[PDB]
Amino acid sequence: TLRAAVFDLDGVLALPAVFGVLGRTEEALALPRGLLNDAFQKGGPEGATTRLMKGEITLSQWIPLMEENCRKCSETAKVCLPKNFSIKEIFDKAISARKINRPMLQAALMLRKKGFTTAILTNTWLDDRAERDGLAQLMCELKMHFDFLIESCQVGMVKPEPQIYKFLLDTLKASPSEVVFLDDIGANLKPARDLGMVTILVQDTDTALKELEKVTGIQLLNTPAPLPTSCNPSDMSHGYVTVKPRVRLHFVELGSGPAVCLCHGFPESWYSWRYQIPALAQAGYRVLAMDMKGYGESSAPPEIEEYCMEVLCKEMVTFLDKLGLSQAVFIGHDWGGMLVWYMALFYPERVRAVASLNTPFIPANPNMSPLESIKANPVFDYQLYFQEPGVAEAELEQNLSRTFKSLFRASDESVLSMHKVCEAGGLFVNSPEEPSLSRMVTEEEIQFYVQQFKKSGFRGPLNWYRNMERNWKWACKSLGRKILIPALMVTAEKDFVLVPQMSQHMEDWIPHLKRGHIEDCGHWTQMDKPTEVNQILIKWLDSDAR
Amino acid sequence: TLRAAVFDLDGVLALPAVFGVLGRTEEALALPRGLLNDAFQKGGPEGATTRLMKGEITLSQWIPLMEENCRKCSETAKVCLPKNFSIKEIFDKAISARKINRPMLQAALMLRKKGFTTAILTNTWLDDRAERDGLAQLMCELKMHFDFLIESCQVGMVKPEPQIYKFLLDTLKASPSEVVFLDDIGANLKPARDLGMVTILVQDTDTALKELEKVTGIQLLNTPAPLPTSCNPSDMSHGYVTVKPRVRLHFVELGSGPAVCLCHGFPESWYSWRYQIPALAQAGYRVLAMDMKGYGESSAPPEIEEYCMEVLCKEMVTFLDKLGLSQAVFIGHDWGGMLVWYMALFYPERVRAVASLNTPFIPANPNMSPLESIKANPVFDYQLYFQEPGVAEAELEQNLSRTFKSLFRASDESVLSMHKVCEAGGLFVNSPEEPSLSRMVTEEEIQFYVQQFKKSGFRGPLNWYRNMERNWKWACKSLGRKILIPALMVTAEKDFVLVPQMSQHMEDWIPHLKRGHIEDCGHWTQMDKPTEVNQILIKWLDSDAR
Ligand SMILES: CC(C)(C)OC(=O)N[C@H]1CNc2ccccc2C1
Ligand SMILES: CC(C)(C)OC(=O)N[C@H]1CNc2ccccc2C1
Ligand SMILES: [Mg+2]
Ligand SMILES: [Mg+2]
Repeated sequence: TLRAAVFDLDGVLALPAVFGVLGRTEEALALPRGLLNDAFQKGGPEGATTRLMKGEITLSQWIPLMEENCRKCSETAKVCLPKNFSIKEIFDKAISARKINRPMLQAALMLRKKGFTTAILTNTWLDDRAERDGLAQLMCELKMHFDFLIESCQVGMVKPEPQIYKFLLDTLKASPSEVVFLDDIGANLKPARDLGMVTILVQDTDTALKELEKVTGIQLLNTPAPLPTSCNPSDMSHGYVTVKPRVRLHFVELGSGPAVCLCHGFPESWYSWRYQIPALAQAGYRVLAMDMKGYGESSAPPEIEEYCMEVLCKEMVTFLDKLGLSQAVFIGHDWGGMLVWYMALFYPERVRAVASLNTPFIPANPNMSPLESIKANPVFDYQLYFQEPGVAEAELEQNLSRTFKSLFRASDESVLSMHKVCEAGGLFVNSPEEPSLSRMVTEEEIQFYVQQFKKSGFRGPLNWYRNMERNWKWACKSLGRKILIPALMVTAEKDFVLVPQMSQHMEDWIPHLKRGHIEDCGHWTQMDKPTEVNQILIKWLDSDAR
Repeated sequence: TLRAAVFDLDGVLALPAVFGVLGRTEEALALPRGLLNDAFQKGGPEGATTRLMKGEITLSQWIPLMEENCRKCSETAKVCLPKNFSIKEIFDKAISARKINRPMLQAALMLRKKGFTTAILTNTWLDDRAERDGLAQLMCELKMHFDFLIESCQVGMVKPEPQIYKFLLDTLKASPSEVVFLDDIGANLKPARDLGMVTILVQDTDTALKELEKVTGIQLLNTPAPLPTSCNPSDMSHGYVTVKPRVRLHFVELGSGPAVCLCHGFPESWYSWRYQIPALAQAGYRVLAMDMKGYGESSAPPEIEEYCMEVLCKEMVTFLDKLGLSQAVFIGHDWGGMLVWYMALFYPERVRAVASLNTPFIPANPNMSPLESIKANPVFDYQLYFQEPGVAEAELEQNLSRTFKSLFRASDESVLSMHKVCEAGGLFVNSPEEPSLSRMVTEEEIQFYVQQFKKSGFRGPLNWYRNMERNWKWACKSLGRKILIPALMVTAEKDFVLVPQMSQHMEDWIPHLKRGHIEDCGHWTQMDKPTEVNQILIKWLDSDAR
């Protein structure tokens, strides 16, 4: 029956409410109880506050008017206002004190996820204070999670006026009895209740959620901890830069602040960073998530040398050049992890900080050809399988669905052993035609990859593996150097290819290296343990890159 | 005969040279003359400095080694190093003290513009100091103006080693006698001279330019003041954001720092901001230069209401939302100028600062229908001509070349009077089939516009003019408000449509408004007086938006 949930901001999605700082100030300053609410509501329907809420005047025009009301209120109750009494002060303070009420937002998210149309309906103001950016930020973080945001000041109406509820109903394309409406102010429920909406008086969040959980029959409180926000591809800003004639790079871009460049592994996509993208934007960064050369919407020229580390690096430099960026933070996974270490090593003036998931920094052995180094280790046998142009392309392109559903699996879910892949004749010889979905990925998300690899297949991506000798010679040039810019290394307990112990000597080349470690996490780090990854990168960026 | 010019960075394109801070420090600290050069060059071909220049070690690894050399040099000349002697200090200081030598860069630019292949060839280091960003910035600003940058540390060779000159020759695809090579160090000329290159010992810049001007027979010194850097479209990062199902917005993006959103007028393009784009990036900003709805690579849906101010504004808000930006600086010209004022007025939490070229902020007259307001003023008669869908589309699309060559003209160049356009039957009735090129635009630049308007023509752009009544009703909602966020207004002496006196009352609605004024500048402000515009915006951004 119920199909939509409507939330207020002040006192429901963000706490503490500002009306509440009207109370605390009163106590704080031993003013007459209510004096500040009295001043705030003066003249009711025709007073300053209503005009403000209706968009007739801006916050900064309003401040002086509330001063006047406070001056008149204090005169009628025969009390003096304290030397230095500042409405601007009180409100600046109140406004930044208010935060997203995490449980409420999560309840809204849940309900959205089980089918509800959700909305913010709020009495608010046109904010033009010097410190307005605060609220702009909050409102951005909130609005993305809702189907609608309806603001008193944008529509010229306010609660409890019966018409805003009609506008509400109209925007929802629902009928009053399919709506739950939550508010902290009883007056604003009355018109919702009159049309026959379920209404929740929100005092403590938890009890409001109990009523909400009861009346929608969905579990909301005590639910498991949810995944970080994902990206909807077609809601992203997509960016494109030609770095030389036959080669353009695609990326997705979110947030402002220090530029942070995310480099995915083999055989993946910008989409591999879907869980990090909003978190780091949210954390105060300009995330640039790449399609690395050879993938998705980036160019994929056929030649093998187009993919040696050197060419790949100069190309990332040029990407900075044309975007007008003097440095970026480089963060990489797997193959992208190898690339960023090498970026630190040949272009440190352009790297603000460097960080890798799974991929250790290992130097070239000037004594031992890299092909040989690779045969010494059974788990790397698949890298040999990848040498012959055509062979791996054929097997991996033959069924895309199957490929990604076979590769993208948690530690406890595997279907392909990396064991003697050459001998077996393939990566999937001993694995299913129709593998089950990994707990880590939806059907939809598999298709996204599928559709990306339909543009260029696997020739480009596989090439990255086919300059073993060329990268070795180049790598040797850096053997005298050390990495001395900020550097994070994140090991995954259960990557059985890029194992933690492989990273163990890294401190010799990177004396000041920082570490994070993720337990119970296989190879596909970002999607396997998205929460822990975000926690580790944001902490390190805030401390080493800012 | 001469076809290429090669420049060094230290002491030729950037001054003061760092080797020179080795001298000044000596004097400054009353050390033995040369002691610091001695330490710097210790061991020659096999000493620390050569290894550094060759890319064998990074700057931070080198610092301690030069300390050692300085300690050993001071011991052999039997003198003590001053308590607190710091090579890191000296170099941090020296490195940020060095600036682009504007006249040299201009000479290089000129020579490039008359056909030369130009290059930076320099002995430099892999810089990994905490303050490396300085040099990264300098190198970005310089490298864009050259065909090549060849760095000792990237190629493993150094001047005066004869092979770097062979690599040079090879990269130029020129022969030694078509090359002028300028350096401040005589030793590094000797191998250039040996192969038979013209060489210039650069002591004072001016005399070096005289030799350079003499030997290439091009004027370099005393030349007129050049235009700001333009954009090459295909060297830009192009960005694309879907703001709702049938509507995506294109933009071009350059630089980092506060986001600054440029909004072009009618009938123009992001390309209209080609002179501002590098300057503001250079000035420390993230320039986002739009194709406004209806233009170039942005969507151009046919319906008229798709272009009322309201829809246009909510759409720019959404553009911020999806790019993850809480505010941007809004800067507008002409129609884009109208839009930004309205953005300040309905969404000030999202506008960090507002600024318009030519377009005053004028309120709606609640007493007088806007059509009527428009007939009261003869110069606005063309806005009436634009009302009838089809009429203006036909005339403007009939010959694109002709259109833009007729519209884009300096104050002293005009061909169309705006006078009684309706009566005449068109905008071009009394103007040429083949107009001459305006001094403001190259043939190439006209074509760029031409090709842009081939995607959608003029239906979209013209619509902006076709919601007079709708924008009026909406505008009236803001009549109680004032603009109190930072605000710049820039009048063009010789815009005979958007005349300076039209802006004269703006202080009533915008008490703290700031002004700039450009003399001898017609309607096409950005391209007519690009230098003065950049000077005015950068000064105001630095002071009001940062
Ligand atoms: C290049 C380095 C040595 C850094 O790691 C990798 O080979 N990565 C992964 C890529 N996913 C994947 C997929 C199939 C088989 C093996 C792998 C190993
Ligand atoms: C919309 C406002 C009132 C702000 O200004 C304009 O009509 N701009 C210009 C556009 N260029 C142009 C081109 C042809 C004719 C008239 C004009 C006037
Ligand atoms: Mg409330
Ligand atoms: Mg020199």
